[PDB]
Amino acid sequence: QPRRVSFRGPGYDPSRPESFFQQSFQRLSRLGHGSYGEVFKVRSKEDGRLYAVKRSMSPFRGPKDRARKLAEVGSHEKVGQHPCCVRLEQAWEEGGILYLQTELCGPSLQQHCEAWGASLPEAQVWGYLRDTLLALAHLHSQGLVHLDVKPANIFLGPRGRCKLGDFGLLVELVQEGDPRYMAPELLQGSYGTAADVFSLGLTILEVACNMELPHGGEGWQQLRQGYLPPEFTAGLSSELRSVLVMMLEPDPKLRATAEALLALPVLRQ
Ligand SMILES: Cc1ccc(O)cc1-c1c(N)c(=O)[nH]c2cc(Cl)cnc12
Ligand SMILES: [Cl-]
Repeated sequence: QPRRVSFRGPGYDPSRPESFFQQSFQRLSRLGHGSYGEVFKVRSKEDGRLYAVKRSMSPFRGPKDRARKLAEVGSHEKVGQHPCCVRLEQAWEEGGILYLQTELCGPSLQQHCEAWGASLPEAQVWGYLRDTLLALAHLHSQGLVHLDVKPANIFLGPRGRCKLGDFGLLVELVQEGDPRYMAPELLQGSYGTAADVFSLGLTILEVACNMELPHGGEGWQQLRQGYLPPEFTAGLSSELRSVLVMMLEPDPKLRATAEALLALPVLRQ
């Protein structure tokens, strides 16, 4: 039977063998898949509304495997309702499989940039920067660190808005993060809310310049200093180059916070 998963303290007939997910949802399309599992766009058979549902691939190996997957629901609940964060509707487990039902969002910022095959227009980038900064400011005011800010985890909303999602790595002040967007202080085992600001800086640098970020090597080292590659950052404006330099400050003690960036004249919007 389905077990509701939470940390805040009709249609389904258990008589027949199909799982609750097959029984209560219309599989419209698969939005993504991987080692984690699958994500589907669904239409709920109870209200007709559209949602996105992510399910794990294989049953729980053990208690640690279960608590690891279930922690995403807890991390998602600690964030709470915010306009710039993907809203979790409900989560449950059945047959050792964990299901997460959220609101339906547009394509990810990674998909959006790949579809255009070029640098996003700078007015479009400022909106994505501000919206994700607002999301990080919401997380960081609660002592939460996302630790996986990247274009694949930023999802478009209507009229040029975007929302921050995938809170599976979120920690309250750790697993392996993406090295392309990793803040330098994480190498020494030092984490804080400043790590998300750096990852957002590399995220904006990727989408505004259409450059692939290095997984390692010297190019990875150069981005963790104060050095922007003049080959790719040539097209940026003065205001945008100024903001990225502050977000990419190597010293987390000196790196600007999300609240500080949002108070700047260009981002005060
Ligand atoms: C289902 C889900 C759960 C948690 C989360 O943090 C985000 C999503 C998600 C959405 N809410 C969405 O609209 N599209 C997606 C596309 C992919 Cl490939 C992956 N996850 C999602
Ligand atoms: Cl390296």
